[PDB]
This record gives sequence, structure tokens and C-alpha cells, in this order.
Amino acid sequence: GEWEIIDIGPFTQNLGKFAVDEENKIGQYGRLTFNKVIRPCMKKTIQVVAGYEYQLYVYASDKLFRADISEQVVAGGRKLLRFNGPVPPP
Amino acid sequence: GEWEIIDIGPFTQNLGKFAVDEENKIGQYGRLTFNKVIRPCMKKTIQVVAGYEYQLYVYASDKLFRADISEQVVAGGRKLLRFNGPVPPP
Repeated sequence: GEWEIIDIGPFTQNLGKFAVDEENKIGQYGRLTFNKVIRPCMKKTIQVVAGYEYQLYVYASDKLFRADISEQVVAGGRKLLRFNGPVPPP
Repeated sequence: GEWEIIDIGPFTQNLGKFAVDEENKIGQYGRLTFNKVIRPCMKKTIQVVAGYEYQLYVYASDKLFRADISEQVVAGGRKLLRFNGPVPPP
């Protein structure tokens, strides 16, 4: 639950474009036209996941082997979670 | 690059089954028959990735909204990386 303000501009301005698009795909606020993302833009840490590489000694056909197995963690894509409004300026 | 021994048994024994199967699917050690995973079974941390939830103030159709956007991180599946041998007992 750690928080962090990120400065506006390119990245956040494309988060707003993203947010408006995916909202229009449900559409039941009508058809919205993206304008701008204003301060403050907040970033909450909701998880920390570790990727692992297992190293095993394995008997197969009663021969011994060294196998390495990854359990990689993937940064997936952006998904719009909530979209409510209108709201007062912060 | 942090290391950790994990005790053998169910989980590691299924990592060895996994490792032998996915090896047979390239097959060019022939056809191997899984027997057992022995100590020590090692676990290396190869990454730490955080999932995020962005909270934005967005003007759309000159109305202000509160949008929340997740950038979830996914624990993907196991992939056999390397498989060499035979080797001496450790």
C-alpha cells in the first residue's frame, strides 16, 4: 500500500487516453472526448512478485542431470478498473 | 541473485517430472524416465516486479473523472531453461 506521485505529461497523458478509450468500449457514460490528465496523478503499489529460477539434481533413466526451471513473472498489460464522475477539482 | 534451499518432496518432485517431460519434447537426450529429485534443490531470485494501480484525474468532454488503471504483474508458467548431464552426485 505504498504511494508515489508521478509527474504529469507523456506517460500520464497516455494513461488518460487509455482510460477514456476503454471506457467508451462499455460506453455507458456516452461518448467521451479525452482532454487532459491533471495533477495529482497517483501510483499505488498493489503487489510485489518475484521471479525464480530453480536448479535441480534429477535422476532420469537412472542418470543424474542438472535442470534449470524458470518461474518468470510477467508485467502484463493495462486494464481500466474503475471510471466514475464527475468530480470536483483536487 | 538471492539463494534459498527448498526441501525436497511433492513440489520439487513435480519440478523434476516437469523438467523431464519438457526435455523429451525436444527429445535429443533420447527418451528419459523420471526417477527422483535429490538434495540440494536450489531456488534463485532472478527478478522482483511490482504491480501498480494508477489513480488519475481525467478531463473528458470537459468533465472531470476519477479513473483507476491497473498494471498487474502475472506469475506466468514454468519453462525448462537448461538440461545437461550426466553429472556427479553433489
